[PDB]
Amino acid sequence: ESDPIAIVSMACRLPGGVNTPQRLWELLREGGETLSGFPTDRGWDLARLHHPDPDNPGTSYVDKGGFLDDAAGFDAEFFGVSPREAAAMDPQQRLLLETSWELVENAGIDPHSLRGTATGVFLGVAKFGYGEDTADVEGYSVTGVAPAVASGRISYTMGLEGPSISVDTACSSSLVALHLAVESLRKGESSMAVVGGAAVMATPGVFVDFSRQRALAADGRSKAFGAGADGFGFSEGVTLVLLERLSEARRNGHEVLAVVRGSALNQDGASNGLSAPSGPAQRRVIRQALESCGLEPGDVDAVEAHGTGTALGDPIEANALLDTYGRDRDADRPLWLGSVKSNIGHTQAAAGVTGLLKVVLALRNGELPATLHVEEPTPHVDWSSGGVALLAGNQPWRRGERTRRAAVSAFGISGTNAHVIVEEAPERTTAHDGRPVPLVVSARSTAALRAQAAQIAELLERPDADLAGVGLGLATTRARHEHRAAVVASTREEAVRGLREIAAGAATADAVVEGVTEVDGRNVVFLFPGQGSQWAGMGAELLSSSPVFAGKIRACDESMAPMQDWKVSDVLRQAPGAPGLDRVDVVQPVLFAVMVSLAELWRSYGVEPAAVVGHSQGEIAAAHVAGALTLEDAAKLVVGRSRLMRSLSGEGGMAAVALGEAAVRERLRPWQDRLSVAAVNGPRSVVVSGEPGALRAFSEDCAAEGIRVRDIDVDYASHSPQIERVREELLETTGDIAPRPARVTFHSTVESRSMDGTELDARYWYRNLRETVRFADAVTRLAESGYDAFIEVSPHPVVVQAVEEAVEEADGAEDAVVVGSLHRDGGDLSAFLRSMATAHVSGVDIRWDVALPGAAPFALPTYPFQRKRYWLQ
Amino acid sequence: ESDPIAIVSMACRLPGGVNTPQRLWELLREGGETLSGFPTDRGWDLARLHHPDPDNPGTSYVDKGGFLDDAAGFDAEFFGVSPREAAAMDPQQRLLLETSWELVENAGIDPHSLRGTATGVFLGVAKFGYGEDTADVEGYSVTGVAPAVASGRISYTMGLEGPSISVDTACSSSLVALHLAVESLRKGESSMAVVGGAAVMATPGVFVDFSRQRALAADGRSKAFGAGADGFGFSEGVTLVLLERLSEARRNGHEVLAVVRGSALNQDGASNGLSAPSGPAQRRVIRQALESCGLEPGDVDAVEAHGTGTALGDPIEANALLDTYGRDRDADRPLWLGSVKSNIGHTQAAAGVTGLLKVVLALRNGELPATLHVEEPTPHVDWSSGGVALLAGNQPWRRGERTRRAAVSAFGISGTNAHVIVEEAPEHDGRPVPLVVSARSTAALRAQAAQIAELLERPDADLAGVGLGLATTRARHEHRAAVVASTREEAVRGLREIAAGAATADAVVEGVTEVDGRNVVFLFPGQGSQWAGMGAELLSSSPVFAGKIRACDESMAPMQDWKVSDVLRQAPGAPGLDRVDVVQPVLFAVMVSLAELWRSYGVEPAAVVGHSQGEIAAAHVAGALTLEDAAKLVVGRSRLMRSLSGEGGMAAVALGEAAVRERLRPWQDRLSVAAVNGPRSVVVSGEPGALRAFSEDCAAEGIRVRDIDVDYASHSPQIERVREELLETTGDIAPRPARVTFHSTVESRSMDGTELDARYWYRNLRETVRFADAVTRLAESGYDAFIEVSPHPVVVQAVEEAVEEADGAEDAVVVGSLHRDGGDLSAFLRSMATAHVSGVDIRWDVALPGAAPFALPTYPFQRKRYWLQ
Ligand SMILES: [Cl-]
Ligand SMILES: [Cl-]
Repeated sequence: ESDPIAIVSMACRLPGGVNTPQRLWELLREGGETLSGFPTDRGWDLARLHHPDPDNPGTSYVDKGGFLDDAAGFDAEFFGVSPREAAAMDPQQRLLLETSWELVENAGIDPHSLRGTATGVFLGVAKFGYGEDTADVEGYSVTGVAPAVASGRISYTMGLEGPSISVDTACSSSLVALHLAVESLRKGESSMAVVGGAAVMATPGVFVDFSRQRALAADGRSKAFGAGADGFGFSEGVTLVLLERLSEARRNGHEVLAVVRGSALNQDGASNGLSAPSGPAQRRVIRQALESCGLEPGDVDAVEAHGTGTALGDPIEANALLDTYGRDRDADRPLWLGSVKSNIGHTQAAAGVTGLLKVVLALRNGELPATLHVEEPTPHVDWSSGGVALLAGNQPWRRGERTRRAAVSAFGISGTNAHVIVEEAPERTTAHDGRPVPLVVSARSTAALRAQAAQIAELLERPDADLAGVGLGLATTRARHEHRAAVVASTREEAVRGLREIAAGAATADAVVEGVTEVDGRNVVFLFPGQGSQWAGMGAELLSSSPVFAGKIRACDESMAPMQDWKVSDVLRQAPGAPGLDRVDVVQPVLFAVMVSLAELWRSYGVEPAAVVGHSQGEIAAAHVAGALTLEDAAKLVVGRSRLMRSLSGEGGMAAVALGEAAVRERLRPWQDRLSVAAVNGPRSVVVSGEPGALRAFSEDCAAEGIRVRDIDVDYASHSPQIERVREELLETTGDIAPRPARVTFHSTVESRSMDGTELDARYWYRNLRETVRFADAVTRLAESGYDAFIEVSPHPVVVQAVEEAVEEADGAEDAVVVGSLHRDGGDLSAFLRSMATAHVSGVDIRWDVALPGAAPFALPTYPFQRKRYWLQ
Repeated sequence: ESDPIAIVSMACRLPGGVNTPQRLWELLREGGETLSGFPTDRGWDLARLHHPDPDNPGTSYVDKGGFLDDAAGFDAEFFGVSPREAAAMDPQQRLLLETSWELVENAGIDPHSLRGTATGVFLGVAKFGYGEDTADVEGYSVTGVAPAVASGRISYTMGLEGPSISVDTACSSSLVALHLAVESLRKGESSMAVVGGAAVMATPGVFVDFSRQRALAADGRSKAFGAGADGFGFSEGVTLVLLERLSEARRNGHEVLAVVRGSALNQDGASNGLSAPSGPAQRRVIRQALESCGLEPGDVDAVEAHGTGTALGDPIEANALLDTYGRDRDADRPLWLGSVKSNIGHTQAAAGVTGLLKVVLALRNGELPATLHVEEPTPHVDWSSGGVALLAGNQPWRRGERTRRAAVSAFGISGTNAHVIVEEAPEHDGRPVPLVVSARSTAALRAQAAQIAELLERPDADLAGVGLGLATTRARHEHRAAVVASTREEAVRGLREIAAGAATADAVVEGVTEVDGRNVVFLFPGQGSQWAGMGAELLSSSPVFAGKIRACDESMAPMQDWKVSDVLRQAPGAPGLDRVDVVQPVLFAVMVSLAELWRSYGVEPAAVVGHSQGEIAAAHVAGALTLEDAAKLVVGRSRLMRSLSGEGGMAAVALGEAAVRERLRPWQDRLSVAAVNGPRSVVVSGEPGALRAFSEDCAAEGIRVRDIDVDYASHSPQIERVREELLETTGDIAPRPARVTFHSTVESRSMDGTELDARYWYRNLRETVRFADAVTRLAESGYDAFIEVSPHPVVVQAVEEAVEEADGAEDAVVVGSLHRDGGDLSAFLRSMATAHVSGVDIRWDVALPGAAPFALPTYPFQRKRYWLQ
């Protein structure tokens, strides 16, 4: 067995529009062909290129061949490559960047997740003369055509760290690569491998050279094992497979298309010419392939041959099959023989791995396609004698009792031979609907995002299969790029409706969020506001749709039970008998629970705060979330404090003033029954606190002068001298709370610095209660020191504006996110998912798979490349 | 750790005439350089090519580089290449053909012994634009530049049958190549592997290219880890090593130069820029090397750096070292660091294996050579405190205490990296010496002789060593020559003589053969070849000979008084060669012993043939008769001819048979025609009166009849008179199926051993020896080499004559074995030489017991210019 290697993904660019393994299966299955005239768009002097006489120098006797449809197109911004470098790059490299991205995308892996891993690269490639003719301080022009860079550049671009090797063994290049990668894998030197070949003809060089030799079919058809075998027909290809040991695919959960069971390489040495095949040599590689995995010939159902259609090489190839595979035999199980080159020509370095594509595609589509141009088999072989049988039609090849196996052989003109044995993979709607599902798309440009939304738009309306799978597939399975957009939708018509809006550049729409970011992650600050953000709705829908949130609400009710007789879930529910949100000593606990429970919900989706900050009593919640306070000590505090506030009802009062701290401070000098400056929240937002009669007189006092003062709905003057008289009951009710080390940076709005959780004494909480809360300064200092994403953890965003203000004016922060979490006519799961989208799109990562337990990833289309023509004269 | 891969051999073409590993060592020892002007034989437009401002399109600001001496020169006939295919071959491919040839020869292997073997070939190569505008029904101009054909062509021409892979990883291609080879060896997919790389710049392209980026050292000196590091300095090289697993190299007796302990490959990944080096990546590749072979950093003594002499790459490289090998280190045994490129430049695809060559030569010579251009080490590194110490001067590095280990690192511009750990290897005559030389042309034989004569003057020399190595270590080609010498002075005389292009001393023989193998006939003549002293020096010498002689002496012991041993040494009062009853048994015993000598040396007859009594040694040699039975016969019929003396005579007539018969009718007392030996060679036998008359009628028509020194008349009618006792005396013989074909000259047909009855032996004695038309018949059924196994050659020209009048051989060879005053082993060797030199193969090692093979020079290629214009 030993640890057998899986084919985990595939990708191609082949002649005729075949830019997808699916499109190649459709070609094989309709039994079609992709020959076409020489390309009109590569600069070739087509008038002078053609001449019927082989011996005529400098010309080709064939004007048919297999060519890629737009070999010059390339998305260069996508690959961080400039217009000039692109121009200088061989198409072989450009198509490999595209193909290898497709290939990983195809295997259901976010490409970015291979960054830094021992992923390796093994390629067949050679120069065709793209460099040559027309004469770079960056040396784009040596690096753009070097075969060694074709490997390298895939690694550099994708961040891979395994071996990257380019191999030239001619028309076996890609099977040799496969063989090297298995070993690399077999021995742990590579964890996955990208394996293949590229061949894109820059010049008609190969046509002219081989016309000299009379080596080309006149038709341009590669008639494998047919009576007309005429010569080669050359084609272009860029084909790739992704390999991983079977054990490792399972453990990561990657779908396995097939299994490389074994393979062999050899050389046929002293043949009848450097040029010519060797039948003994072929018999030998075949036999050594079978033995290297423990198989006997009988175990193999089909061979996808080298089959070039060369008058001399087909008989040699077939007889060698007849001498190995054909020896034993049920006269009712012959070895099925065909070749891709009949469909799509000879793709040179991409030849052998293209052999694989067909094989793996036959495996998974349960049948063997026909080979073409075989109305009559070549007369130089005994066919109906011995057991090798051309695939004149397509045959069933279905999962049954008998294991399915088939082999690929490839044999270059330098004489190095490969033969790989492929085996079917071992054998293989888990709940869904109702419920919100986030759809996030991204792309490296505006045009790409619009396209990316539109192809997902059209996927979802294919009623086939649906909502959360596309959701999960989008989240765990595509890279997250700079341009992001997100739809929260619970119904597929809803979703396409909003992807369309995105595709259409028509921006807005309610549950549709768009954004742009250059960080792929940030330093997150959770901000816990004071009272003011409460609504009678608050946590209801959440309690019934979210186990994590009801989790904490339930824990809080548990911690608070000895301190009161009403319970938060009951107030959140508005049950008959619910205390109502009028009395501070109900509000402040309820809010603590809510704020603290949301913080929890955020952490569910992997958002961990690097710091917290809190406004007034909000610091208690902040403090519990950094973990400086157990839930019981937090509750003790929040309840002790507010029960007192409720005793002080009528004794004092508070107001917001549309003015700066200093102006307010000159204004308050005639008083002391009202040295407020309770709170400073921004330049035009300052709270003032003290005896009613000095407040009324001071506030009225600037209705003259037209300075805005709004009164805050509160029955007491906190952060003022009118607080001094509850100090003892407080330090009493609440001493020997036991504060601990903070897991998270706690920046205090009272002390105006980071505070070890150990300093969060009962005396500190008194100070909180007693002193001006320095809210704008806190936020400002945090933005000065690098923090990037400011998230208000409340029922309604009361401090967002204040945050946008403090960030705005602070050195270097025109790249920062401020977000709330719930609003008044919009608390509930999808509202919250909307906040997270809003945070996501400006750079904060969320683990969306939490919103989708049970869901299974839908296979998605690949990146929407935004191509431009690159090509030199 | 257990059975890693031995490097058993080394080969190179580097700049400055550096065409031999030891010349490479000469260079590292003297701390020399190979910088030179741009070559004037490659068709570059030198006048326009060079210009000091980097910005200027089309040009280089550098005018110096490392280049080969004869990049265009190739011996195409040697490799079976047509002068057309050759002009069209990338120099990279031609040099790879030559250096791979040398590599195997450097190993002490006959490169023909690898034909049909699983030897694999793993090379770094890339296209430099050889054909790209000169401007061919054979495909020579396509196959001639294909990177894949540079490996494939090695396998095609040497009959090698393992994987042959071309690999382009840029600057690390060779080390990648190495890694892949080691894997294929470790898993038994190849038995041996040729590994290395090739780089030959056909066009100034790289120079124009890396000028435009100011990447080139102004100077062109690759100042690795130097203060004044300036950029690359490019060079050409072709460099190979021969790998194989320790255990195989021990089985075949291949000398192990060093050991590839451990090895790893990785990638920069997403670093600072596609062609930029990554420190983190260098750290990880080092640590994977160490961890995959069970070593720890402190177990390594030296590092052969990628050391390109770039201002930006060296500190990165050195800090990686300083971060893995130095970190912990003893103050006292720090890591020695140097780079071959200080010496010879960046040789590109070949850079890695060339570093590797450096490392091994350093292993063989017990020292680490100095790195150059380090008067002041770069200050961007911190040599100050700890582990890394630049090889400012040569350092001793000898076998002994700790195992010696060094690493070679290599880092391509494509970001693929390589770190490989190399460890040290584990723990006369007075007599004649045969020296065989061979080559593919006569010019080349003269050169090979020439170069071996030079070898043999070096005080030291060792005749038998050079002999042992010429014989067991080199292909045997078409043109062949041989000297049989007992001293150095005389060997040199002989070779010099072959190299002079004319003339023979007896000790020297030349030949041209198109076979490397013959179908041998052993011929066993009769009375005539006897000479006093015959066996002697050979008894005292050659025990194979003495043993059979002794074996004959037992056999004959119940049958006579005298020892055959005694007759050769001429013992006081020993029988003497004047009477048949001695002469016959002695010749039986000598011929039979000589036949065991030839077989000693691996010459096994495919048929034997006999003249009259020589059919008895024939029949024993073939296995039809035991030694006892054959002795009964030889003694049996010798004894009846002493009792027939003076009764008859015998005489050669120089006339054809038919006409001899036409003259024999009036005397049927000579049903002579005793023997027919050729067209003017017939033997007559009978009553002495009758013979006198016939002779006197002969003389008198001017027909020459001489008389034979014999007193009896075998094959005559007089013999009917003794048939009696012959059968009584000679029955009880048990013929026995023979291993080897017995072509009878009595009956003229291959015979079947078991027909060799007493009654057949009587016919032998009575009927006429049809010797000519026996040999002609053998010659026509495709037998090819005729060895007269006798002590003087008595049928050789009769056999020559018979062979020329037979369709088939323009080309047979006929040699004898000894001569009258050339008995002795060195006479016998020059006899085998003569036969060898025409295609009979000989196990010559047999002549040099206990010798030790001596390193030789490689094939002296006869090169012509090939270049496209
Ligand atoms: Cl066979
Ligand atoms: Cl590290």
